[PDB]
Amino acid sequence: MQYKLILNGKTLKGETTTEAVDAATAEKVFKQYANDNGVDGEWTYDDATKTFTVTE
Repeated sequence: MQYKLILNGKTLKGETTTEAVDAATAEKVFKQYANDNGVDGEWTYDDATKTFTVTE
């Protein structure tokens, strides 16, 4: 339920978490957060530790 987002962007680097009951919901939340902060590039997902990595 606790999903982690790794931000590796040119102007924003770090991690942020959300407690979402669904991975697509979690992705949606992270997409909104990253987009709101102007972060894109590439997106990867690992379910082993439930981590979304967004690389810019």
